[PDB]
Amino acid sequence: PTDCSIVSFLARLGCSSCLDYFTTQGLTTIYQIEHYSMDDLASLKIPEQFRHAIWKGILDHRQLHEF
Repeated sequence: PTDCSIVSFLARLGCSSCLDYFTTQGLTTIYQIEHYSMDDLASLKIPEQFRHAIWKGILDHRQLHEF
């Protein structure tokens, strides 16, 4: 089943270790992080080095599809 949730997005960026933090927070969809910024992502317990890695892939997703 093709889905746009956060799980598939992390694989695309060669990442799959920060998914657990999203699960324990109640966030399981890319739509939940569409407007979140780098500073807002910090509250999610993710290190700062991962704020630019995950956030960067989210910007490109917007360019491909028009909201």
